[PDB]
Amino acid sequence: SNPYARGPNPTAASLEASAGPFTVRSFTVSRPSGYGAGTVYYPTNAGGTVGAIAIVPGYTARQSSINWWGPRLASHGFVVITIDTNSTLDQPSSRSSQQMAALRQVAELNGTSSSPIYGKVDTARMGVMGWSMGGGGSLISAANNPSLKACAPQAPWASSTNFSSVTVPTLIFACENDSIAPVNSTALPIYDSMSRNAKQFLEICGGSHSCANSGNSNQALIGKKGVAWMKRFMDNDTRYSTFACENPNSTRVCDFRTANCSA
Ligand SMILES: [Cl-]
Repeated sequence: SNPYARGPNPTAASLEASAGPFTVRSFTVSRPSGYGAGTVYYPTNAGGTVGAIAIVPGYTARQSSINWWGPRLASHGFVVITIDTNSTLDQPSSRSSQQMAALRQVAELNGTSSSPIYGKVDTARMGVMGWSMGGGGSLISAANNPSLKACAPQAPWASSTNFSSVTVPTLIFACENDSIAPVNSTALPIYDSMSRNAKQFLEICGGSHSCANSGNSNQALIGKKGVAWMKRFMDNDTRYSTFACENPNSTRVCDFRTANCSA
């Protein structure tokens, strides 16, 4: 019996819906430590400690670009911190540092009796997500910190595509028509570089660079996949093996690839 399993048995429908089982609240971090600003989203009623995920935007972008993930993930049983970077013009390595600073601060607040998330986090179970350079920053975080349980960047941008050292389970969301971080020269070579992990490549048909951002038209699919990946790998929750590993057989997806990921 898995000590990290939370919530009811999943269905496609429950994972495609606006929200999972748990009530979500949020708060602004009053004194961000090592990054620009943060919002923490958390379940009030998960039934046990949950893992933490830190989410970073792209170059020029702010929390609004990626924060639809906050309630979506938190409602399925995660503490989620969405950040602004110290500068909108921070590069990937800096973004990685800031992402891990955010995780650190979540751990601090877990141990702070006045915090809404006092005692709600399992600080041994953490994941990383982010858009574009924030996606590159997530992969750098995974490479440098292999104790992370999951990595799920979207439209990742990085000046080097070789992430062959990564042992963290990694789901790459790619946007087919991305002109900023082109699938063929960024997301795909990243994906292909990783031979040591569970990994997945999901390309959204016709997607611009912002295809997985807040307000996108594919929240059912993208949120199903993001939540299933985090549940399978952050919580070791094999109820989610099929959702995490399966080809979703969607006309919204124009390329699907996965490895070391059994349904
Ligand atoms: Cl970017």
